Amino acid sequence: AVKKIAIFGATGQTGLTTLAQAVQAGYEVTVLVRDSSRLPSEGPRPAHVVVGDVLQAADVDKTVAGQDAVIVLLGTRNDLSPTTVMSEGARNIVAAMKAHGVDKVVACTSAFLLWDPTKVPPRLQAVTDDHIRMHKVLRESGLKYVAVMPPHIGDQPLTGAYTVTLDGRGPSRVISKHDLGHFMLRCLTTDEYDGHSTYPSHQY
Ligand SMILES: NC(=O)c1ccc[n+]([C@@H]2O[C@H](COP(=O)([O-])OP(=O)(O)OC[C@H]3O[C@@H](n4cnc5c(N)ncnc54)[C@H](OP(=O)(O)O)[C@@H]3O)[C@@H](O)[C@H]2O)c1
Ligand SMILES: CCC1=C(C)C(=O)N/C1=C\C1=NC(=C\c2[nH]c(/C=C3\NC(=O)C(C)=C3CC)c(CCC(=O)O)c2C)/C(C)=C1CCC(=O)O
Repeated sequence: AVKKIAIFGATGQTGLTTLAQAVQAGYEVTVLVRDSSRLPSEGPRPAHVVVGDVLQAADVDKTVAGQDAVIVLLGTRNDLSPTTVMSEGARNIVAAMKAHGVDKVVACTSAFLLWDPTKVPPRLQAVTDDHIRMHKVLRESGLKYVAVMPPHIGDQPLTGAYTVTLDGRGPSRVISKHDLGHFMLRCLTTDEYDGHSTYPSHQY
């Protein structure tokens, strides 16, 4: 079973609660963060903190070494500019996984990669193009990859009661950040989504 995990993007909206949940659930968690002041003091704390950048291969390598699995919650916060941060980060993550024998990655992109790809709002198209490059990197890696493709990420409570479909259709177009993190952790204990795209959603 998975015991040790690396989380990328642990200081973001979904990352923070995924990290807290993972520690509370018993995982030994390593995070890569550019700025450690973005980690909280209260609540559950990661076992290991690497300060650095997902665009630096050595930093990623140090974070992936010795892990059982990797969670990817990289994003651009409010920046909608053309970008390759997520896909280049994923390239480094894949190389570090292969260098260290790690074979399980659960990574978040977005439901736009399931929905009609001509239905993306213009201001999200640049970020979505890099999600598509990241998804390609991970699908072509030869590793066990769960693609998590959520709809709008909300702040509703943790429920653990959301629905997961494989095609982008579901009870709603929202998932709470807490439920999304819960689902990323669920993917560590089953192979049933390996090689699949998944759509978590719930009516809150
Ligand atoms: N918002 C929505 O409704 C929605 C819906 C579906 C999919 N998504 C996608 O879901 C994913 C998760 O979104 P989120 O809102 O939880 O993310 P977020 O709040 O944007 O957080 C992005 C995370 O990535 C880290 N990061 C960015 N650049 C990095 C770099 N060069 N090196 C290391 N770490 C870096 C950020 O670190 P810092 O703390 O250092 O900035 C932060 O931890 C994103 O890809 C987003 O596009 C969002
Ligand atoms: C109608 C409800 C709604 C809303 C008021 C939003 O802000 N997004 C949204 C719905 C969705 N956003 C999605 C993806 C998304 N949002 C986002 C963030 C921003 N939206 C913005 O306007 C700005 C500015 C953002 C950046 C700060 C992304 C890039 C993340 C990033 O780079 O920002 C991505 C990818 C997605 C699959 C949705 C369907 C779910 C549904 O309910 O249909």
